[PDB]
Amino acid sequence: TEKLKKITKLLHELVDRGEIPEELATLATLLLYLVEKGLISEFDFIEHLVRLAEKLGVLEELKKVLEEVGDEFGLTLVYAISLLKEVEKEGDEELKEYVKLAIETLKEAFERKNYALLVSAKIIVENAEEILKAKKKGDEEKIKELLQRLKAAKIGTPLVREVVERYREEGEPLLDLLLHMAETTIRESEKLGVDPRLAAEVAREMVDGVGHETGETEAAFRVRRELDTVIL
Amino acid sequence: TEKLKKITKLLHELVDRGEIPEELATLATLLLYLVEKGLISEFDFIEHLVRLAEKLGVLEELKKVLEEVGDEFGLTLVYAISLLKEVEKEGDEELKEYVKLAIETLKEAFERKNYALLVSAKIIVENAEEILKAKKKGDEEKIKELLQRLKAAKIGTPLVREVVERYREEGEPLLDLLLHMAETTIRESEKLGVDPRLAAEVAREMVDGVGHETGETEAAFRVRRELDTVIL
Amino acid sequence: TEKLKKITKLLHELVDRGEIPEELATLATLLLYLVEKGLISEFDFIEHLVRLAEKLGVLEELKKVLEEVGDEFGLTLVYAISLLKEVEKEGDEELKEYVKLAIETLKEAFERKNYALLVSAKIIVENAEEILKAKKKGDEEKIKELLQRLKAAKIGTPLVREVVERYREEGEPLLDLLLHMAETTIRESEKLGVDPRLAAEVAREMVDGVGHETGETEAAFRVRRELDTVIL
Amino acid sequence: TEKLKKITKLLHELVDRGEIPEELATLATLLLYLVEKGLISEFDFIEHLVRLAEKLGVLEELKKVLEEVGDEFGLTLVYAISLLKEVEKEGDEELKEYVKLAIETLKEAFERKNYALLVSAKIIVENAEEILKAKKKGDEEKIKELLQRLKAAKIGTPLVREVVERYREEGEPLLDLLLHMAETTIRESEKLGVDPRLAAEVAREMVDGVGHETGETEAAFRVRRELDTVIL
Ligand SMILES: [Zn+2]
Ligand SMILES: [Zn+2]
Ligand SMILES: [Zn+2]
Ligand SMILES: [Zn+2]
Ligand SMILES: [Zn+2]
Ligand SMILES: [Zn+2]
Ligand SMILES: [Zn+2]
Ligand SMILES: [Zn+2]
Repeated sequence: TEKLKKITKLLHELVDRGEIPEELATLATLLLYLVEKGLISEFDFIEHLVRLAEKLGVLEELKKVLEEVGDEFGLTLVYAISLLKEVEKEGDEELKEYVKLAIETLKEAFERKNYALLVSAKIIVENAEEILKAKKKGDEEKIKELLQRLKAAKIGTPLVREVVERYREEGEPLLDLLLHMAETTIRESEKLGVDPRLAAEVAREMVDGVGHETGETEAAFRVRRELDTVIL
Repeated sequence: TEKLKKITKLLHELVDRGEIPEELATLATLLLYLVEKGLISEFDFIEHLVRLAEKLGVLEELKKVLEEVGDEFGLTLVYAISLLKEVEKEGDEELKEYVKLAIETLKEAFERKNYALLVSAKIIVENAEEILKAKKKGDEEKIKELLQRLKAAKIGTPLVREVVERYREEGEPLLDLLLHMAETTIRESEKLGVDPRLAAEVAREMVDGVGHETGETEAAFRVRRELDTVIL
Repeated sequence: TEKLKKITKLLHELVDRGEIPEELATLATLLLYLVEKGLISEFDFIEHLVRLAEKLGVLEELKKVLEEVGDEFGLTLVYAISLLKEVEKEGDEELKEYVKLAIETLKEAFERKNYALLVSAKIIVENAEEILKAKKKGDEEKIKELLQRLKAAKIGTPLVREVVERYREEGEPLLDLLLHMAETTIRESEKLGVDPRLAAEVAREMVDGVGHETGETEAAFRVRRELDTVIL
Repeated sequence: TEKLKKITKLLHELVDRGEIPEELATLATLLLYLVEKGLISEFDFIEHLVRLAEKLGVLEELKKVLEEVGDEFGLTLVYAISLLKEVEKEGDEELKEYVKLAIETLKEAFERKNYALLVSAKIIVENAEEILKAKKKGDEEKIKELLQRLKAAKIGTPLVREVVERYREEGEPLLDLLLHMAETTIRESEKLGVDPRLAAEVAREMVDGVGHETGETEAAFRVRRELDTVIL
């Protein structure tokens, strides 16, 4: 709960010298008590903080605080909420589904700080953000490529969740499950008309995330090398 | 943090039976959590309490609570804030500087409950209060005498801070440093045209404060006797 | 300080038999006392020596001395200073920034003889020197390629500094950090319009430097192989 | 020799960024070698530094360096040299003798860092400086008083030197020698027409200096009390 304590401290400091109003600091204090009292989760803390920041239009200061404390989960949640609000302003359904899946995966990661679902959600949100940028830019090829990447991410997310879950206790050989997950992702992605290229790089990023989360990167390195040979 | 807990308890009790409004009690609770969570200092607690009391015009009840709990640091801070507000209403610069120095010394004392800077700040604030009383009374001799006392206090405050700091770890003989500080205060005060009288009593009060803070009063007693011989 | 002692000895010998004047040898003696007295750093020694050599126009003899003693840090500093002077004569801003970054990295390396920042500074200075040669030659394609290499070096320099710092005490698996740094360098370099080619070779040289500095080249060898597969 | 090393370091730093010229730093280096080689004394070091500073008109920077390092002997020597130069410009013989005695006592103190002769020299130089200020001010009473103080200092200086020397090894009871020295100073001073007042305060300052140097201030405190009773 050190990140939450630092966030509360920095929000006080900010509210002490002008900047954000007092309501956000009071909410930070109450939620910091409730968490570590064992009555809510960090996801509810961050969600309430982001909702109040959006209500008061002070989200930039909250972003700066989350960068200063050095939190990736909360920052990704902030980006997800802002992107969802912007898409709701736009009103496009496929990005609605994409961001809802990203938020659900973010919540599941927040439950236990599982880095792989964090990687998946990060991929989804950054590709969606690039989609919105290209919407005003007007480069259709790039938006189609980003939709291909997002389809690959949607296909892979249950697969990476399952791979991590099985490796947790079942005891298989990570590299074998990593290779099977990557091949399944490629096959299912090409079953949707998407090249076996950019989906390959999506699977590569997710393999890197699995290696980081599982604490074993040599197997992730080997699967990365085989995928690099495959794209050739 | 027992004083803070008692202050919070008494503020509840007061807000329960009419008297002060609820906002002050809620702030007391939040700050009592933040302190003893290790995120702010007692100075911020008291400063916020006094600011809200001034905003709601209920400062007298806060004064009564601080007397009931038996706190001198908080009470001195309350007097300093009220005197600063009154002087700001008046608009006189020298008392502005005097009260700002008093508040800074009060903060430094609050950092570790250092009794000597508390004595210095108490001297400054009481002489300033007497100055404001004599302003409406109209006795110029007394106001000049109080300005002399305040100049002596300003000269002595860095000296007493340094004496306490050196005695803390360096290991000199308190009485020697006390005598040197008193003589330096007298010399610098008479360099500003002020008698070697009332400045002598200011140095005597500060020597008493140093003796109380350092836990050794026999050396303070001896320096008091030598200063009493000096004023003769 | 053996290199400094040898430099002082060789400068005496040179000044004994004509060649350089006496002022440089006297400065060498004084700075050799000050260093190893613990009052200045080797960077100040070399900087003063180079400044005097430039003032007296005897820089070639200092270069020969630095080659004879077998010092790479001092020689790179000499090249950096000469290149900065030549660019100041030319008056081009981007190479100004490039050489200033190179000099700052050289100072940081000199602080503890960190080989990786030495590699980065060497890359920057040699590409800048090639830029100046092509300026009078007049081959625009080569100058654009060298600017691409310098942009890659600028992007990578904080990354390599951070990788070395983290590996020093944090305890990660070098190869993983090396791969992440290389991929980040490639992505950021292609975000600036630069191919993923020559930037790949820049990252390869920096990976080799990291392997040399960290005392572990097998991981550097593996990352080199993966980057060689990537460029395919 | 830590003070000398710090002085040399700070002089380099100053000469590095403009300010003082290089000759002073080179002299500092050479003298810092000679001292701690065991070939000259700190008095020669400071005297050469002050002479060069006066020659180059950079004495203020040397004063700042000596304050930063925290040296009282060197600073007093600087004041003595500057005051001697100013008096030589004026051309008055009695202050010539006064400052020459002060400089000789300063050298004797520098020989072994004897604090009592430092106090005596400090008294002489500050009273002489006040004499020069009053010369342009034109207050004859003050100049006569300062001459009385200087006569008391001249009378007392051999006495304090002898008292310290005897207490060093002979083994008498300091307080007895302190009282005898003070009484002899008062008697000899009143034999020259000077009140038994300001000479009493001169003897009091010298007694304080003896107490500081000898490492025993309780006897100095007692003699101070008896002298305070005497002036009554
Ligand atoms: Zn606050
Ligand atoms: Zn299998
Ligand atoms: Zn109640
Ligand atoms: Zn003393
Ligand atoms: Zn020779
Ligand atoms: Zn990794
Ligand atoms: Zn230098
Ligand atoms: Zn006797």
